[PDB]
Amino acid sequence: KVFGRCELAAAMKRHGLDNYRGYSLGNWVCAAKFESNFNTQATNRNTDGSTDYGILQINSRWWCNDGRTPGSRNLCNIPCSALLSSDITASVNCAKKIVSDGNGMNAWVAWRNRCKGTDVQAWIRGCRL
Repeated sequence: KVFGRCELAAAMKRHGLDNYRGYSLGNWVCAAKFESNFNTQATNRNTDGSTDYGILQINSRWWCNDGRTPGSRNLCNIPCSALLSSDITASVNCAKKIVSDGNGMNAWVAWRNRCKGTDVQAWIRGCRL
């Protein structure tokens, strides 16, 4: 599913992300924009052979099981394919663990390079929330 901007903001909000660990909703929307272009089915292979899955491009090295990432963990206790669903529940729950792990949203390299220090509120501008 390719989400609309405001549609993802609303779904993120409903699943408890707005100010989760101090990150306003615009942070999450911006991160999803540059990670996946709001497309739940986005996948990208990393140099180490791990793969990133879903709207927030959650990685198989640490966070989900794809059966093909030697020596990885599955800290969200989910198949990586659950991160591709039109239902973003699994992505959201897993992101909450990720963002709690000490580095905050800096865990998302694209958030750090494209969202951090920017006017992220612009991403929810005009949305009915």
